[PDB]
Amino acid sequence: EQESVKEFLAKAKEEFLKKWESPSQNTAQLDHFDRIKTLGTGSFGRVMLVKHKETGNHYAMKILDKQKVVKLKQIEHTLNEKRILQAVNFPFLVKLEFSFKDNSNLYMVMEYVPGGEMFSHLRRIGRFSEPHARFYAAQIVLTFEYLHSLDLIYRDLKPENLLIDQQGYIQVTDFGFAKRVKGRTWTLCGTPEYLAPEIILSKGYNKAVDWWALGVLIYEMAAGYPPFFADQPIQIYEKIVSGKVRFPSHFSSDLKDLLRNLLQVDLTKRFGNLKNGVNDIKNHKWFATTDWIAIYQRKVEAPFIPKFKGPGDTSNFDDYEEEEIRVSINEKCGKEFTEF
Ligand SMILES: NC(=[NH2+])NCCC[C@@H](N)C(=O)O
Repeated sequence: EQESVKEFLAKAKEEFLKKWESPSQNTAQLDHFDRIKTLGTGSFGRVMLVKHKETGNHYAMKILDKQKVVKLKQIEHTLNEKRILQAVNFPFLVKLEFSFKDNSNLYMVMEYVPGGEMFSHLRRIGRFSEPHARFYAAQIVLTFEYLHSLDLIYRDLKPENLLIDQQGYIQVTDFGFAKRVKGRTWTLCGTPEYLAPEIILSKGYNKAVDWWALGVLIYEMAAGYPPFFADQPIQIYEKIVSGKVRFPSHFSSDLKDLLRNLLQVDLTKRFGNLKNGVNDIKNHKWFATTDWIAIYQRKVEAPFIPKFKGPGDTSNFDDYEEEEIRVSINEKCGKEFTEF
């Protein structure tokens, strides 16, 4: 690798480690914000569009219910998410602006990206052309090069987690499964269609799972559906571990070749996990037209710009029941979340 890349990544790691070792805490409070709209909801939390009452800036506020986090066994994961997000800095990662907790909830206040999820755009249009898929894939390749160099594994790549910004570039959101790992890790987590075989088979796994997931993502972007699909998870897992994948005839030969090397069941033979690391991907013929520096610098004109009216427009997000943000009179789960 060129010394310029080595020095970039060394500085990136220095800056990450300083924040990793001394995390920010308690940098706003709930009554600094007005609530606008629920943007998404899950088993233990929600994401809400909020507006800061003094600056007028809009943010996406992820709210996690402490009692549900404990019950759903996500304590370490929620601490990972916040500690990682407050320490990273890369063009294609959403910025954490504030964090805090109260008696009931944990809060992560991130930049609001009004263009919505890639998943919505993909499902609207059907499939992305190879140039369009490649533009997005290049951003993920660079983002994983950054994260992996910091000893971070992402573990939840999928179009739902890739927001499209005002310039048409990606912002990765949702660090709920991200973790700093030297060596191997063991937790069963992810999304069924995107799980690598070694996760399914309960092995000690490494950053190779992210490169597998990139193969799934590229396939899904270019086909419009994922490579391993079935009605129930166990049927999906059987397909994943089988070593078989079928490609649409419209895929280029170069795309198929790259995908066979990312969707390689044997992790010791998978692109991104060989001696040349990320460079086996960056140098693959499917990426021959990619100017990696221009992508990093956001100098490539994007395939499309989402339609939205301004920084508070919610049109690219869907509608959910609006529920209270209740804060108990009594502190819950204080010990578990001391470091947050
Ligand atoms: N494939 C993908 N990006 N995410 C999983 C989607 C599962 C289900 N909503 C569906 O098939 O619509």
